[PDB]
Amino acid sequence: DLETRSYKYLLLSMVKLIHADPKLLLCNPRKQGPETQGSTAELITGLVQLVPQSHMPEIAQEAMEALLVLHQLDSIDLWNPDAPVETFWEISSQMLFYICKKLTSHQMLSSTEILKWLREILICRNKFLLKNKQADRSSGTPPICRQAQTKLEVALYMFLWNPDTEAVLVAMSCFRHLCEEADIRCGVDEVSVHNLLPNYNTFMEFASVSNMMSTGRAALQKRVMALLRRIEHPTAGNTEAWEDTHAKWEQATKLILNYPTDSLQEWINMTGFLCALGGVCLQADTPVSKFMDRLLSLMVCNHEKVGLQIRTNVKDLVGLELSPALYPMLFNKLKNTISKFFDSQGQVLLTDTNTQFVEQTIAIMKNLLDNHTEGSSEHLGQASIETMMLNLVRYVRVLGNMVHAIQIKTKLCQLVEVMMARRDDLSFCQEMKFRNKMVEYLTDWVMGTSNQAADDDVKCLTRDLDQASMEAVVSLLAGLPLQPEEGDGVELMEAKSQLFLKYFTLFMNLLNDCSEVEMSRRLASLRHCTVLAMSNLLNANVDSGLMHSIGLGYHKDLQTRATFMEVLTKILQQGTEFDTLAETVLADRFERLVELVTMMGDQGELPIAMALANVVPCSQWDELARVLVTLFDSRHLLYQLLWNMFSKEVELADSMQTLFRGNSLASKIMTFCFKVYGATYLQKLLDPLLRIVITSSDWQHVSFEVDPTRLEPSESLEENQRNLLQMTEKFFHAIISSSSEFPPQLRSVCHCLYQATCHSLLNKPQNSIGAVGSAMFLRFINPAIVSPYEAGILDKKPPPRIERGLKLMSKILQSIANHVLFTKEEHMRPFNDFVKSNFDAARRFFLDIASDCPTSDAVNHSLSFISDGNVLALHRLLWNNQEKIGQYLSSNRDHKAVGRRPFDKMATLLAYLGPPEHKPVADTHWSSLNLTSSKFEEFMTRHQVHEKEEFKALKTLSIFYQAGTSKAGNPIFYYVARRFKTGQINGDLLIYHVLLTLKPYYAKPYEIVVDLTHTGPSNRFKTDFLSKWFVVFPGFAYDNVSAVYIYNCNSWVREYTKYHERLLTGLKGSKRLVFIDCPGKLAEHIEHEQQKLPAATLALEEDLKVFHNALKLAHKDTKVSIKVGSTAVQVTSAERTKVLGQSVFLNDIYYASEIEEICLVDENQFTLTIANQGTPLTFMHQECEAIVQSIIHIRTRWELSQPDSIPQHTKIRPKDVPGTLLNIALLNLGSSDPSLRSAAYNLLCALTCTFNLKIEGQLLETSGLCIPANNTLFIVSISKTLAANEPHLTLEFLEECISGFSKSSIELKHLCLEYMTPWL
Amino acid sequence: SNLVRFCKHNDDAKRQRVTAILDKLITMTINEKQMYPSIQAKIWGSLGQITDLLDVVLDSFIKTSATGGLGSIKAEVMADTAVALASGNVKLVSSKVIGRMCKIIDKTCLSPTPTLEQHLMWDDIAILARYMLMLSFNNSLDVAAHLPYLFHVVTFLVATGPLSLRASTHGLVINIIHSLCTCSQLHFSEETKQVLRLSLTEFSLPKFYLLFGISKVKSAAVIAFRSSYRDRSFSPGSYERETFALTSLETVTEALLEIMEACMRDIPTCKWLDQWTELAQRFAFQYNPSLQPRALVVFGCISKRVSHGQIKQIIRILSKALESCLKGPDTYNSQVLIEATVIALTKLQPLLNKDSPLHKALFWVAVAVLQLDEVNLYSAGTALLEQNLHTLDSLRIFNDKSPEEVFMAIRNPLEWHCKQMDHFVGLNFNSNFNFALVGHLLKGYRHPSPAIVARTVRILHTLLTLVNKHRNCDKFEVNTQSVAYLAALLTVSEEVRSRCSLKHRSNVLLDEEVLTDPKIQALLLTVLATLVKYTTDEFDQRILYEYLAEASVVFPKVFPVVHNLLDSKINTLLSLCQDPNLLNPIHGIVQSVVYHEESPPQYQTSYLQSFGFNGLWRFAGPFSKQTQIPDYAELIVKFLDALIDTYLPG
Ligand SMILES: CCCCCCCCCCCCCCCCCC(=O)O[C@@H](COC(=O)CCCCCCCCCCCCCCC)COP(=O)(O)OCCN
Ligand SMILES: [Zn+2]
Repeated sequence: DLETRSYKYLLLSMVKLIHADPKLLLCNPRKQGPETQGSTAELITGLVQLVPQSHMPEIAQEAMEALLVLHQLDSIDLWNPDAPVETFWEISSQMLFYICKKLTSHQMLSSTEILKWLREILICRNKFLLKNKQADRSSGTPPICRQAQTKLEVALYMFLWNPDTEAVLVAMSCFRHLCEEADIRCGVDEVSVHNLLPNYNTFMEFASVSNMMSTGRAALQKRVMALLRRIEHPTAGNTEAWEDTHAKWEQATKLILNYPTDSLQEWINMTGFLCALGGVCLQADTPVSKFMDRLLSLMVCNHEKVGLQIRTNVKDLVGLELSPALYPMLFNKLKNTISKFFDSQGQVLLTDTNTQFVEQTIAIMKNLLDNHTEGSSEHLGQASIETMMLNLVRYVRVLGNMVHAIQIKTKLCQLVEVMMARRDDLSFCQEMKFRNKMVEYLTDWVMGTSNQAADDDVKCLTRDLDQASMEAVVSLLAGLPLQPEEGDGVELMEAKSQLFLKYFTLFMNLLNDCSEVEMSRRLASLRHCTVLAMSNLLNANVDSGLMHSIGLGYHKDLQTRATFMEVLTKILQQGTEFDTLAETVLADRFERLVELVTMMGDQGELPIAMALANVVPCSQWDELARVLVTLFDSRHLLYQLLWNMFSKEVELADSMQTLFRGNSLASKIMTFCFKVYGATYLQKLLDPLLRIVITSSDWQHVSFEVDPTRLEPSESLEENQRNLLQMTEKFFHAIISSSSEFPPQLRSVCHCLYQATCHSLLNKPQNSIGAVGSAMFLRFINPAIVSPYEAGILDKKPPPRIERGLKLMSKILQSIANHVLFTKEEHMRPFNDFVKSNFDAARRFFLDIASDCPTSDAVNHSLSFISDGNVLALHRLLWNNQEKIGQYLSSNRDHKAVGRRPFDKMATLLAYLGPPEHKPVADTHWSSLNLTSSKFEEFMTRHQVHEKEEFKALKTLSIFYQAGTSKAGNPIFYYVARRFKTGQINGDLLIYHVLLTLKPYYAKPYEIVVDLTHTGPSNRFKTDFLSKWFVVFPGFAYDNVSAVYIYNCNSWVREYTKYHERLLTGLKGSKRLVFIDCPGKLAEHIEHEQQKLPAATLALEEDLKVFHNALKLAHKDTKVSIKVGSTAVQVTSAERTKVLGQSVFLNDIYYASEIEEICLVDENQFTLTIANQGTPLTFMHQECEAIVQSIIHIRTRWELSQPDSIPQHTKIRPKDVPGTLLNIALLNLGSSDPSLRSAAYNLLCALTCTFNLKIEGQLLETSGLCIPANNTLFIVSISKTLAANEPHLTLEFLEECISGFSKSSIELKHLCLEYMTPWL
Repeated sequence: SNLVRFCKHNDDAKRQRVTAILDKLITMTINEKQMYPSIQAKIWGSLGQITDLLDVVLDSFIKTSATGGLGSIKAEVMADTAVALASGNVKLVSSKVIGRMCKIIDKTCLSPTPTLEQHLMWDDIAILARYMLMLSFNNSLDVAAHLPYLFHVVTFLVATGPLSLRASTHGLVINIIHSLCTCSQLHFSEETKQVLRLSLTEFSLPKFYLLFGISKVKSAAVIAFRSSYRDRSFSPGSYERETFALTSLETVTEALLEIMEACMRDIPTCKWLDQWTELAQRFAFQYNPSLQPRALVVFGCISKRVSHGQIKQIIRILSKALESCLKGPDTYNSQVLIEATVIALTKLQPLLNKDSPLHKALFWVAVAVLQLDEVNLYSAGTALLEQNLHTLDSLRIFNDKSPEEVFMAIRNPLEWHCKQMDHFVGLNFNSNFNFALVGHLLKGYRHPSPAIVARTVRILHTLLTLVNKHRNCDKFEVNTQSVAYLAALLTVSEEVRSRCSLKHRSNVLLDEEVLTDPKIQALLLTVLATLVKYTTDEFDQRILYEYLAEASVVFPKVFPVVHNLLDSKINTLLSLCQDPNLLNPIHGIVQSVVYHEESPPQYQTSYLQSFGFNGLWRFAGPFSKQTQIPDYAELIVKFLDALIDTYLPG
């Protein structure tokens, strides 16, 4: 009994003796025997095994102090005087390896106490490393040092989720000592600090948060899980801490569930931790995939004991905490689980579990989409959320009616509203076909006056359900053209009008019930929404729904009438066609906007840009970067922006280079600059060299390897070394020579950095060029060389043996910039000789670019392009953040009144322009700056475009088909402009089809002929979709364009080119562009009997009578030759026109069926108005009736050909009814509601300018005018003057005036008499 | 259509008949609501085209409206009827409704009243205002000839009256600008028309809705007009009426002036600006407690020339306002005639002769106002001081002399009056100028408005850059002259804190090599104590206590004159403070006191009263809630009178 107790007392005393003096027991070392361990090692192992005992807490406490005295600098030498810097690391490292594995193994009572001692040991061993490195670097890193460095990290992560607050706070602090050791081992930051410890930058943040006030575990976990979400680079420590704690989590779950609060709180912490850091372990059956399924099988956890709390928390975490790198996997699993609810034949099955699982799937999606977090945007694009949403409504659709199921419907309606605020972030395969269906399904649930029939006030919630539904429908309809499902063939035009009438009546019926005479806030809000819904419906599609809406002019609600005219006013100001109407009206209207943004703040302050930077949320930093760079370049002030933006970042953080490579608003500016302009420069330069190494037989097969371990005996080392050096010279010489070809933009970019560092040096033999040269080369030139295939330079991935040479080439080249010889790199030391000569040469290349004038007074390019597309986004951005940007301006600028300073100017102008218009829909898939030919090909290949059955349709349409060969023998392709509709099909599938056909042959030179016969605005490419063609293709194929032939061009095409000139400037004066002025030329250059132009085009054949020397009377007269074809009329101009610097003759073609109007005003000249062409076409011929006779003959023949011409019309546009609108304006300009009159005056202003009406006074459109009530003589002088000057409107005006007489009241009836008489 | 002859029938009592006929027609319009659109076109539309008959017809409208009242149905309808009448002769009805407005206002002098709403003729103005509102649209008020007279009346109505009449004045302005853009008599170039359209937008921003006093109103038009104006009379309520601030009228009066100048560039030999000036100048120098304050803030904002004779009147209208305040119990009435005098002077100084003595004598008027302890006067007082220094620089008066030399030189002739003022206020300017001009500027930190706190900081910066430049000492050197301005900027300016750092963490404040005078180092400690007695902020107390702990050791002998100021607050901090950062400096103070306390005190607490500065700590206190004249202003009245006599003999 006491004998055992005696030993403990003796053992405790001995340990304290070592604490007092460690040299007493360290004298006369035994030294490590070849077959036995030494004496100092055996002593340490004895003390270590007492720390985690917990059977003898007093001894364990002392053992910590004893081992902490043997680590002081004084006592380190005594371990082994023979070699003090080799035995230490071996002994000390194994101590960490033993102890760390114990903490991870399981929880211990003193777990929070061993950690405080373990921190000190790290501090001590850092000190001994510092001095040893100082004295002699020679410091060794045996496998144990690596095998124990890992396990140290694996034991600092799994402590982050420990429940005790003190443990986690200490653990975060211990990351400093893990980083500070990195600097000692390698002074140079980039080489090792970001290579030995890849996630070095994030670790530094742990320290800052730890130095913060203590708070409950819930508050702390939020910051901890945030930091764990930014671990970008996988590492052995990360990839093993996730799995080690995954096993504990899985088994812990079984105990909680199987058993029929502290236990739960531990479970919650492990889950939150285990998700935020999931992204590292990413990359079929896998540990990560098994985590999700087990997670989803808990959202429906029905457990009487603790079921409620589990579901309440899994919803909270998966929503607000998941790592943005796991969204693409969450959706896929989520969609499949839903898909198995609809059995074959599409009948929903209600099991009361799926009901619970959909009610959760709605809450998870809402939180996930609602939160804007860093990096989320890049990942949302990959997945397609369409198919899941549609299936989701169907299940809720059949759920039935009850107090419970109504609440589910409510939230589902709220989700769709949040899902339409991120529509730009998400990706849609078919937006139109999807957004229409949701409108179809949702309108069903809107039922008014159903709570009175139900006779239960408990179901007042139905008022909320109707209130919620409209809010969703309003967001959906913003910019949505209607499209009917092609269940039957009833003609497209007639189907849409029928569809429009279906919705308009629905809203109108709902509108009458909301009348107050027939809760006031409820009706006030609901009525307000139901009117905004109609406004969005009309704007998108006026042609098919303007007639159905005219009845709103005389509505019974004066408020409703007021709104209708406001929306009606906007339509007139917009242009029915392109009309160069934004080129004039929008260009001038938004001209001032850039001047405000480009406000040259004194001494380069630029308050608008600088202020806009900080205030804008980080999510849109992508959009903000592109807009600023593009805009300032147009103004020739790019240098100014860079100096201001970089200076704050560089001066703020002396580590200038490091931050720029890091993620931030300033950083992203560089990325855009290099990528947008660099791409062309790199590919043009590197490409010729790549052919030589990859394909030339002279190079044949050789290994660019000098690794003795991998060195193959077959090849001589000398041969490889000399060849690799010779190849490097080829690349190096090319880079230095091509100094001129450097784009101006980067030249300016380098200068600003040069001035920044040079100014940075002044305040602080470092060479500014040295840092610049290494920086530019490392981030711009180096990446392309290593992997040209990914950059898109090379179609096919280089063979691995060729790949190795490029990799080694980069290292040699990079060393030249730093003027660093090969240290501990004997592998490449023989090459060190070569770099010596080229050190001076590299300097010259850097200086030339860095020698550009700080102010480019001499270097000038006054391009001053309009940049129409960019401006719209800029105005859109300002409107959203109008308030918040003001607050930033408000804080400063007190020295001078802001009346002449940004905030005053911003508010005035921004209000003046009014709200921005809604964005149009997107035909193409979601795409971002990070796009290249390799990326596009992989994405489409992974998609199953082959069997879509819409890809197949392109084959039938015969668009871009290969046709035989040419005189030179090159294959020919024919692209048909007619066959492509603007939006009816996704625009990416067209590119994939074209790319697929050209892939086999585009390597060799090829000739392409494009047929633009009968081109119209219907078949067109938008600005955004057009840009992809320049980038999607690999790029080397562009050079293989042997020749281009254009046939049957028309004026409309020329007009398009003028508007999109900037993008097509590259093709300006293009040698490859050859224009077929007449049919008799193409057959000569092309192989006759091989050309396969469209049969329909040839069917016209231009084989009818020619009325030579007909003159097109217009603003300018151009001789036009008219051919009256059998089925159409072709107008061929006889005067050459300049298109892209090449002369050509335009040949407009008018199909006979399209000839609605044929008026022969006189034998000298005839009138030919055509559908939606505005002013008719007038020409002069000596015998007009001879021509018109045939045209009437042609049209009359078609009338017989067509099945039913009598059914037509029932379609109108604002230009068609000048009279009708004039009536409602005048009638409502005397109403009794003050607001209504103000709207009427504005409508009159926007109606007297579009149609160039002549009135006596001048009218200006504004808001807020206070008009007098007695407007009984003003509208009796406007009416009189118009009738005198514009009599032709009599028939239109008089008919409508009568129709409003009946609807108006007694008091207004007398007014109609007053201004009606002058017209008779 | 035949009453032309009868209206001037030799006053044979037949003229009395036509007015009965006209009065009968007016009653038909009020009752026959359904036939309204047809009566206006026939009866009034045609009857208003007889020039000779306009004068009598228009007169009858005013009488009918008068009886009903401001919101009565009868008066409301005649306003609409006037629109049709004016279509025939815009040039005659417009120039006759305006002529009555300008004459009613000019008769308010006979029986002055504290406010317009309390004047007897208030109703006559109110109804006449609605006529101008309706006639504003579509240029039925001839702007091309009456623009001067319309702005003149706009300024006297902004933000006065019931919420209906306040929304009307906003509508009136929005229509006058609109008529300018769409008038054919004037030929505005395409450059000018851009200016007008931007101004048209500004007045509809929520910034100006506050200035006119109709904030919390979504739209002005809706309130201005009432739909059921024929059936029932207006029903005003919520008699609570916001206040009006003479600084707001500056923004309005300067926004309008911008529009007028733009037009004057095109119209050759225009007379608008000279007609507007005369109207303002007539009310400026005439006693009317209801219009004089508003007519002075407008005279200064627009005038282009000022003479000695005019300046004497402005400074002697300030003399009488002070006298009235103390004599009678009506204070707020006459506390706005002073705040308006200072704002006027703030605008007219840079137009002076450039060599008059008054360019320098307006530095003691600014000082004499800060001594009255009122938030509104104090805010207006600094605005004069800030610009007075700015003006003198452009005239290069500080080239070879120091502020003390300049301002103290023009104070010698009337020193006898000044000396007594310094005795009571508890500050002296002869003993130490650079510290007396800083007690007055230490109260600014206690102002509620965060926009005046910035102004005082800027004022200190400019004074600092002027004393050093006289010595050519880098603008931040520490000397006897430039030490008061560094203690004041210590807690707000980073450059002063960094460039002058505490030794016991360039040069360090509290240097004993240069600060070797007991008097110049006794003041420097009360300034630091003063800033902490009233300040309440962790960052401010931290920095100021660290500089006091070091003061205990560097200046052991003079430190005990700062006990009573620190006595009360320190005692509480020791008991309850729980801040390691803020508790360290306090302990260092306690230890130093006991160590130094071993000999008779060289200087008692009353050492400052010996040479004048006994009231420095009181003058930096918070603004009194019980707003009252300090009652020693009886000397400021005598001081000002001597100033006029000495430099403006006549
Ligand atoms: C890059 C092409 C841009 C224009 C594309 C227009 C859209 C139709 C193109 C034809 C459809 C079939 C696929 C064609 C793929 C190959 C295009 C090609 O050869 O591109 C090169 C040559 O381009 C051409 O020859 C295109 C000539 C097209 C016809 C002339 C333009 C006006 C008429 C067509 C307008 C668009 C269609 C009708 C709607 C307005 C570009 O040379 P680069 O040096 O600029 O390369 C980029 C390096 N950074
Ligand atoms: Zn797709």
